[PDB]
Amino acid sequence: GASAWRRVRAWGPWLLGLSVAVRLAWAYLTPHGADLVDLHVYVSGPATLGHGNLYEFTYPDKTPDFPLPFTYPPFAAVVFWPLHLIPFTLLGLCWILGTIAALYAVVRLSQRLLGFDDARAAAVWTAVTMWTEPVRSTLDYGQINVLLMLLILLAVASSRWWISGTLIGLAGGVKLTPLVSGLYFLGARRWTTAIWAGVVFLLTVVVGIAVVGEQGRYYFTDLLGKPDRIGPIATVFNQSWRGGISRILGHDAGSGVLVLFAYAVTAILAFLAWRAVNDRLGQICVVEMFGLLISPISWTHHWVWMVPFMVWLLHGPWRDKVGAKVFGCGWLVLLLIGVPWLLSFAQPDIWRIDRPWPLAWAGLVDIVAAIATLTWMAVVGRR
Repeated sequence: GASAWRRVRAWGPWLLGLSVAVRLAWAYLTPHGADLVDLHVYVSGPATLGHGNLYEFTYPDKTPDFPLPFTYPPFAAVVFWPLHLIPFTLLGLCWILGTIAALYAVVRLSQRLLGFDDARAAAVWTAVTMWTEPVRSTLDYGQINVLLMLLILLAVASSRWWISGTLIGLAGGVKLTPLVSGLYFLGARRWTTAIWAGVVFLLTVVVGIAVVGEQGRYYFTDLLGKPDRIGPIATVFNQSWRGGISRILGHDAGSGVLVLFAYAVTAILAFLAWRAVNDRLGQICVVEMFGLLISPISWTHHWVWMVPFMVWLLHGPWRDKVGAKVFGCGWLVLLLIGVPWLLSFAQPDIWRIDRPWPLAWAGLVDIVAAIATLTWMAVVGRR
């Protein structure tokens, strides 16, 4: 029914408005709705700046069970030192509004990348995907994942080498996970932009050493970005290969042979999927789908890159293939409902790795969905 599709498109602004009102009401009416454990970490990290206790910092106020640390790169603390100058509520409401606006802007950028501009459809997409498990997880925790997605797609949209390079470098300096997006630029043969993005990431490392130095150092040696310190590896929310393999195993294999084989097979699948795509949005979406699978820690709130992927599926060049619609609706039903969020209740505690067949196998849900999408893209491209 394309008529109903047009009717709902016309009802965009007054559906995104409803979604934003509902989200804002929930956050500031329910206890722990505006808890913002990761925004409070970002605010209390730099708040201790200049006192030699920034990475030894722990934040158990909001989750006594698990003390939230400041695992971000020191450049993130440099960037968040201004947040120390803003009252907590004036920053919480600002951050929620910023994440919402970043979601709308990234949807608009995805539409522009696909070759069409549609403010109403962008509002509808923002409202519908606002409640996808990754987006609601980011909003709940205050984690900056929509903002970095916006920065990365802004870099992709801008053909100018310096703009894209600087955006990618700064965004990757704030968090190391989005650095995998740079690989897309390697695939796009944008060698100069990739070089500049790497240079900016190194200059962000230098800034972090300068400002947050003498307290946060050796961030790559003796630490290796160890997944354990960031958080539990086996918890179902950790939807990377490592999380699901640990669930089905009962013990974190980590760099084990069996995890390495999975890493290699997903590497080949993602490379074939990218080889099966030709448009910027699809290429970046495949690259980030692979990044979410290879990173040692990829919580649900990291999987906000799926939203541009669904936009590509339902509007990109493959808006007619039977498989394209099938997998777009599959991703929508999976994320909107959220299997990992539902399964997280079954496990005794976030630190329990042993699982029976149901709670372990169902823990491979998002991994299996991503691998199925990658294999489908590879086979359809090869054919």
